[PDB]
Amino acid sequence: SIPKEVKVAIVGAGMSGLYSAWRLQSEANVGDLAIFERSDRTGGRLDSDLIEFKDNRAGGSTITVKEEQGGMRFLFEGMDDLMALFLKLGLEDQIVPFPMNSGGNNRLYFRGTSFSVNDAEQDDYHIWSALYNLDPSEQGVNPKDIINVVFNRILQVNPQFPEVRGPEFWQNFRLQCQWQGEPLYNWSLWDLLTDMGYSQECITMLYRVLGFNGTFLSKMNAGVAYQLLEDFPADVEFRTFKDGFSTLPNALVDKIGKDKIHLQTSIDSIAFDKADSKYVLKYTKIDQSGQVSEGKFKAEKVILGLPRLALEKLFIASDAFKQLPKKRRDELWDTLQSTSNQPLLKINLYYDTAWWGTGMTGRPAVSFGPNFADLPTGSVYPFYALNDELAAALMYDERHATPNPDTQHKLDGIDAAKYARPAALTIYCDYLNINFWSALQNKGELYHHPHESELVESIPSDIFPASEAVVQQATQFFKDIFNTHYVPQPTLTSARIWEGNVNFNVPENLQFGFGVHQWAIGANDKEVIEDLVEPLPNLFTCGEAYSDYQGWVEGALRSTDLVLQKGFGLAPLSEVYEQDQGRSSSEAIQIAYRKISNKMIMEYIDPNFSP
Amino acid sequence: SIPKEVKVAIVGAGMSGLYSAWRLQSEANVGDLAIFERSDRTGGRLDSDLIEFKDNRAGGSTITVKEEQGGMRFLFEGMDDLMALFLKLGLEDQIVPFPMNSGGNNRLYFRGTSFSVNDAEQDDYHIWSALYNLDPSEQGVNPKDIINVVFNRILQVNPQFPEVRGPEFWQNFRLQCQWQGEPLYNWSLWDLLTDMGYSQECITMLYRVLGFNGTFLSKMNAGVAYQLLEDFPADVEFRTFKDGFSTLPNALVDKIGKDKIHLQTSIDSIAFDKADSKYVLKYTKIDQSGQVSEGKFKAEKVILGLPRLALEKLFIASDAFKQLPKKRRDELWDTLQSTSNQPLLKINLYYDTAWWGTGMTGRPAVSFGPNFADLPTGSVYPFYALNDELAAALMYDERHATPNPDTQHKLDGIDAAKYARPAALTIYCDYLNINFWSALQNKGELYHHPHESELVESIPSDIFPASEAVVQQATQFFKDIFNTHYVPQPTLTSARIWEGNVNFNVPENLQFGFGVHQWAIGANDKEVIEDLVEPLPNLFTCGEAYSDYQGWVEGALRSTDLVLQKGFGLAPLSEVYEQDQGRSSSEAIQIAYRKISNKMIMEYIDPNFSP
Ligand SMILES: Cc1cc2nc3c(=O)[nH]c(=O)nc-3n(C[C@H](O)[C@H](O)[C@H](O)COP(=O)(O)OP(=O)(O)OC[C@H]3O[C@@H](n4cnc5c(N)ncnc54)[C@H](O)[C@@H]3O)c2cc1C
Ligand SMILES: Cc1cc2nc3c(=O)[nH]c(=O)nc-3n(C[C@H](O)[C@H](O)[C@H](O)COP(=O)(O)OP(=O)(O)OC[C@H]3O[C@@H](n4cnc5c(N)ncnc54)[C@H](O)[C@@H]3O)c2cc1C
Ligand SMILES: NC(=O)CC[C@H](N)C(=O)O
Ligand SMILES: NC(=O)CC[C@H](N)C(=O)O
Repeated sequence: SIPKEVKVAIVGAGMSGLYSAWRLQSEANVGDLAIFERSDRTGGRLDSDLIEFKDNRAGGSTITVKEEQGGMRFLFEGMDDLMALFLKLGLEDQIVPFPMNSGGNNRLYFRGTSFSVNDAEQDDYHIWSALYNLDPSEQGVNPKDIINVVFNRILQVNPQFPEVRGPEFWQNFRLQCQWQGEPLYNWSLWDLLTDMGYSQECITMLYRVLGFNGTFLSKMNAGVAYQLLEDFPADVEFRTFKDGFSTLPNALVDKIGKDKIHLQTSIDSIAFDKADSKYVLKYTKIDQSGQVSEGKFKAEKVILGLPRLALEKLFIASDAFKQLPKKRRDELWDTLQSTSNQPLLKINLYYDTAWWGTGMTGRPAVSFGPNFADLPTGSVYPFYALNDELAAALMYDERHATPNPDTQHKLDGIDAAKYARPAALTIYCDYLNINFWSALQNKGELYHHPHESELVESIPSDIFPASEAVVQQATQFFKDIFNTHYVPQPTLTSARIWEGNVNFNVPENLQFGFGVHQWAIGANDKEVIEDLVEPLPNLFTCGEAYSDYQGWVEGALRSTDLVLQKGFGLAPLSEVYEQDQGRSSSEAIQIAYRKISNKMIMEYIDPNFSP
Repeated sequence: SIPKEVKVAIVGAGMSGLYSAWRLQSEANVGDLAIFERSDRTGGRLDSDLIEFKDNRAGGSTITVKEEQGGMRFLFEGMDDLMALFLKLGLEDQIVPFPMNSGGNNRLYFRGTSFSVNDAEQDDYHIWSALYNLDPSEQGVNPKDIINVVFNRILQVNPQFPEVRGPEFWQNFRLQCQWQGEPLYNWSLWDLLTDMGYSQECITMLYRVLGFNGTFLSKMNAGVAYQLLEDFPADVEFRTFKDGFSTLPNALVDKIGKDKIHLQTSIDSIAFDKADSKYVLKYTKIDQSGQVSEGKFKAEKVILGLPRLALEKLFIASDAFKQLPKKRRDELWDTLQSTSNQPLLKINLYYDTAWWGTGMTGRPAVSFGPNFADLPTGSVYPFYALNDELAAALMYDERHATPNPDTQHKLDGIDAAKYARPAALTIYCDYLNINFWSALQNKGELYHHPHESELVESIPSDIFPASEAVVQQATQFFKDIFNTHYVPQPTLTSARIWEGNVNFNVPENLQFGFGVHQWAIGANDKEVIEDLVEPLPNLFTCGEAYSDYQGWVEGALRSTDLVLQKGFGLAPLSEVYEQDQGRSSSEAIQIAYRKISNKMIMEYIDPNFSP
C-alpha cells in the first residue's frame, strides 16, 4: 500500500534517507513523508550479520558472531554529526573497541614472502629493501612513513594553508594546496609521487602495503586520496557497535516506523506536474507473493539519498530532467561525473574456532587489525564471537596502562580464550583486486558446509554464499598469509561485491551500488557539493557519494545536513546538539565511553583500576 | 548540405562504415547512401601521421616520418577479408615489413632493472628467478613460454575440440574448451592461472612482461584473452603500409567520394516513422565557420558501424529503441554489455635523430619491436624516417637468409644509417597503465619545442601535443629503459588516449572511443554477434567491438560482412575474392609481396639474390 501524495518523498533507505526522515519527523514536525527502497532491506552500505552458531563445545546453547558486509568502524573525533546521532539515539551504551593491531604480530605477505609486522621493523626495515628494488632515499624507513613525510612536505610548501583535522581541513587541503603550481585535486597520487622522484618500485610497495590501491591507480585525485590515507594513523582508537553498525539504521527505523518505509519499491523516474506543482514519481513494487506492480504518486518535495550510479539512472529516465535546457542538463550530467566510483568487496568466512592463534600456528598469535598482502586478498581482518570479558580486555588495552602481573596474566587467558570460540575473517579489498574475485564468485557452484543446519539455525536474509571457487582460492592465500599448512573449511560464507551494476539480468538480492566514492581529478568539490543540494526546485540530493567526507557515514550525514538546511531550515545536527547540551558531541561521547569502559574494566579486568 | 532521404544511412566513418559504403556502391549498385561522421576526420581507430621534417643535415629539403596514433600492423594469414580488401584496392604495392625484434637487443625493464632480451636468456633465464619470487616449476623457463605451455595443456584436456588458426578456431576455443568443467569464457585468465596453481609472483611477471596487462586484470574472459596472447608468436612477420594504415581508409574515401561523407555530423538519435516506414535520424552538424546546426532526415536502411560506447549513447536517446517492449529493450541493452571496453593509448615522441643506437648509448643498438617494462610505459616501439633502402634491408631480413660478408656488411651500414635520420618512439600501453598518463596529459601546459616551425612545416590536424608533464616523465622512463643518461627533448609530440568519454565539457577533437574491446565473462558471443546484425528491422550494427576478431581491422570487416550478408545478400569479401580470382586472398597477397620484396632486395641489398 503506497500513499497518494506525501509532503516529502525519500528515495533510498540507506543512512542518508533514514537520517533525513528522522530529523524531519523530530525536528520539523513533517510526518507526511515516506521512504521508498528498491531492496528488501534497509540501511544501504551498512550491513551487519549476527550468526547464532550452535554451541557444540563439550560442555541447545548458542554463540553469536557479529560480522560486517559493509561499514564497520568509526571515530569519536571528526564525526561530530555521527556522534550526536549516536548520543540522541541512545546508542552509546553499545559502543565497543575496534582494535587495529596485535602488538606487531599482524601478518604481511609481499612478493611471495610471509612475515609479521615486527619482522618488517628488523634491521632498519631491511625486508622492504630486499623485496623491493628501492632507491637509496627510500630504504631503511617504514613504508607508511613515506606517505607521512610526503604529507609533511606538501604542508611545508603551502604555508598559506589545526588540532582536529576534519572535513574542512581536507577540503581546503585538496582545493588550496598545490605542488609545482598545480593544486592537489588536479593531481593523481601516482603522478604526484613520481613527480616527487619516487621509484616505481617504491610506489608499488606503497599501494600494495596499504591494502587499498585505489588511492593510486583509480581516477581519484591526490588530495582526496590523502584524506583517506591519513585517516588510519598508528594510534587510531576505532570503535564499533557490539551488534554491528546495523545498530544505527535499525535504531533509526524503530524511530521512523516501518509504515513510512516501502521496501522492494524502486523509484523508476520522476516528472513534474506543472499544474498542481508536484513531482510525479514512477515506481515498481514487488508484493509479498512476488508479483510485481507499477504505480505512481506525487510529492511536494523529493529527497534522493542516492550514490552516483543510482542518480545517473534516474537522471536518464526522468522527464523532470530530460525536459531541462540543453546547457543545464549537460552541465548537471557533467557534474554527476565528478566523483569517482570505488569498487569494494568483503567476503566473510566463519569458522567454528579460530586457527590463527599460536595454538594452531605455532607462531605468535594474530588478534586484531588488517593483515595486508599484495595477493588479491588486499587485507584480512579477524572477527571474534561476541564476549563481554573480551571487550573489557580490549577496553583495558585502549588505555595504554601497565598491567601488574596478575592483570597481565588474566589478559593472557582472555587473549587466548577467544581462539576456542567461533570467529571469522574478512577479505576487504578494492580497485585492482576486485576482478579476481568477481569472476571467481560468479563461476561454479556455491559453497555450503555439509550439515549446515546442525550449526547455524537461522541464516540471515542478506547472506549470499561465497562460490566454491572463492573459498578454494581464499583458503590457499590464507595458508600463504598466516604461514601455516592448516586452514580448515569455513562453516559459513558470505560474499558481497560493492560494484554498481547496469545489467537487468541480475536479481535484486545481488544488485549493490559502488562501495565508496572519491573526488575525481579536476573536480572543484566546493562547487559540486553546493550545486547538488537543490539542483531542481524542491528536488534534493544528499549522501556519501558527493560529501566532504567520502567513505564514511559522517559523509552521508553532512551531505544530508545541507539538504535539511537549504530545504527545511535545520542547522547541522552537531550544532543542534551543542546548543541543546552545552557542549560538543565529541566531548559528550568521550565522557560517556570513558565511564562504561571504566566500569567494564573494574568488572572483568582489574577490580582495582584507577583511570 | 545533407540529403532529404537516402536508401542507406551510414553512421560512423571508421573502417566499418567506409567498407560498407564501398561494398554496397560497388557490389550492390546502391549509390543513394551517405556516411555521417561526428569527428573532423575519417577512419576511426586507424590514424597515421606523416611529418615532413626540415632536412637540417649539413648537406629546403624534407624527410618524412610515418607514425601511428592507432592501428599499425596486420598479417597475411587469418585476415583474408582484409587481404582481399588490399588486393581489390590495389594497395599491396605499398606493403612494407613491420619487424618485431632486434636480434635480442630489445630492451626490458622490470622491478627497477634494465636489461636486454639476450640478457634474459642467460643462465637458464636466471634473471626472472632473481626479480620474481617464482615457484620452482616456474623458474628456468622463458615467461612467454608459460602462456604457451598453458595453451597446450588447455588443448590437451579438450580433445573434443588446424594449420591456420583464424576466428573460427578462436570462437570455438573459448566457447567449447573448458577447464575444471567450466568453459573458458566463464573464466578470467587471472583466475585460470591461479586455479592452475601458478604463483601470484609468476602471474604479475606474465602481465608485466607481456606489456598489455588487460588480458589478466580487466573483466575480459580467458578465452578471448588467449586469442590476443597467441597472436604474437616469435616468428611473426607483421607488415604495415609505408605511409601508414591510413592508406586504407583514404583509399576507401577516394573510391566512395567525399560528397557522400558528412564530417562534423554527429547522429544524435533515431526514430521510426510508422507511416512511410523510414527511420528518422536526428543529428547535429558544425559548418566550416564553426556555427552549429540541428537537422533530421530519413533512410530506409540504417547502418551503425559504432563501438559499444557509441551504441549505448544512441540506444539511450532514440525513440526507435525506447518504444521497444520492456523485455526486448532490456535484453538488448544487456547484450550491449557483453563486450568489455579496453582502454588503450599511444603517445608519440619524435626526435630529429635517434638516440638509442649504439652510437648514442654505447650499448647494443635497439632497432625494432616492443621494449617492454613494468613502468607505466608498458611497451615502447621505435619508428624511423621513411627510406627505401631500409625497407629493402628489412625485406631481406624477413627471409632468414645467410648473407655473405659483402651483403652482411652493407646491411650493417644500413642498420646504422637510420639513427642519423629522424625517428620516433611510441608508448603503447593498456588497462592498468592508462590512468597514470591520463592525469599527466590533462595537467599543466602542453609541450612545444621552441622554434617549432623551423622544423616541421605543416603539423597534421589530428595531432594533439603531449602535455609538458607527459614528456617529463616519459623522458625519465626512457633513460631507465634504454639504460642511458642521455635522452634529449622531442622535436614533436602527440598524445591520444583511446578511452571513451561521457563528458560534454570535452572538445570534439579530444573525444575518442575505447581503443579495443574483448568479450566479457559469461558472454556467449555466437548469440551476441548474430543478435546484433539486424537487431531492429532494417537497422544494422557492425564493427570491431562485437566481432570474431576483436582488436584488429579484420574484426570490423567480418562483422560488417554479416550486415552486408543479411541485409543486402553479399557473401564474404574473401569468398567473393576467391570466386573472382581462382585462389584465396592469402595466396594472392603472398605471391604479390614476394615479387616486390624479391625486386626491392636485388635493387638495394644483394643484386645477386635468388629466393
Ligand atoms: C565495504 C564498505 C565498508 C565501509 N566501512 C565503513 C566504515 O568502517 N566506516 C564508515 O564510517 N563508513 C564506512 N563505509 C561507508 C558507509 O557504508 C556509507 O558511507 C553509507 O552507509 C552510505 O550512505 P548513503 O545513504 O549515502 O548510501 P547508501 O547506504 O548506499 O544508500 C543508498 C540506498 O538507496 C537505495 N536505492 C538506490 N536506488 C534506488 C531507487 N531507484 N529507488 C529506491 N531506493 C534506491 C539503495 O538500495 C540503498 O539502500 C563503508 C562502505 C563500504 C562499501
Ligand atoms: C591503439 C590501437 C592500435 C590498434 N592497432 C591495430 C593493429 O596493429 N592492427 C589491427 O588490425 N587493428 C588495430 N587496431 C584496431 C583497429 O583500429 C580497429 O579494429 C578498427 O579501426 C575499428 O573499426 P570500427 O569502424 O569498428 O571502429 P572505429 O574505427 O572506431 O569507427 C567508429 C567511428 O564512428 C564515429 N562515430 C561514433 N559515434 C558517432 C555518431 N553518433 N555519429 C557519427 N559518427 C559517429 C567515430 O568518430 C569513428 O569515426 C588498433 C586499435 C587501437 C585503438
Ligand atoms: N576506501 C574507503 O574509503 C573505505 C573507508 C571505510 N570507512 C573503511 O573502513 O575501510
Ligand atoms: N590489445 C589489443 O587487442 C590490441 C591489438 C592491436 N592489433 C595491436 O597492434 O596492438
